[PDB]
Amino acid sequence: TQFQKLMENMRNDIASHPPVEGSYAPRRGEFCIAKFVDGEWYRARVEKVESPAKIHVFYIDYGNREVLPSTRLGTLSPAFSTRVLPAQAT
Amino acid sequence: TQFQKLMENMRNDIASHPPVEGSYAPRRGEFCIAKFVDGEWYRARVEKVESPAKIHVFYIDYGNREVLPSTRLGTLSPAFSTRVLPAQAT
Repeated sequence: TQFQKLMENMRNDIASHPPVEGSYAPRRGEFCIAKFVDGEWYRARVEKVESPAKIHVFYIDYGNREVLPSTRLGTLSPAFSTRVLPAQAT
Repeated sequence: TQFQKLMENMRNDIASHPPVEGSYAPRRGEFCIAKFVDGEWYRARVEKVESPAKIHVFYIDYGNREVLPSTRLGTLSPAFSTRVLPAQAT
């Protein structure tokens, strides 16, 4: 699937240009990458900023949510944006 | 039955404080509540995290497994934990 292909490409790119701590600042409505409980990165969207340790995100390709620290968020590179592949949730 | 009484009390409590999307994050070996195909909540344990939409759980009072999204999982309140009544799988 296009989703599986984007995830392979994105995760290879992230492993090659690992997010730098503090570089990405979450803002409501922005797309980003989020590191899920499995240790893997996923495309996400920031929904609410409660605290630096508590950012509410939506995993745009999988349809679920998580509250996680800023440290587990990074910049979504334009190569893997929703301009390239729309959100795949459902 | 002890099981019947705990389920009633647990479900009444869940209804008073429904799980909030994103609040509970699944991790292997943790207990949680899981919403089965009958629309009812059951005690469960996380066995494997495949993706945000695919969490492998074991229904600890019934002995079956299901793969379900994070949205259908919630925190198991201490009042209904295995410290209160052990896993009842037959």
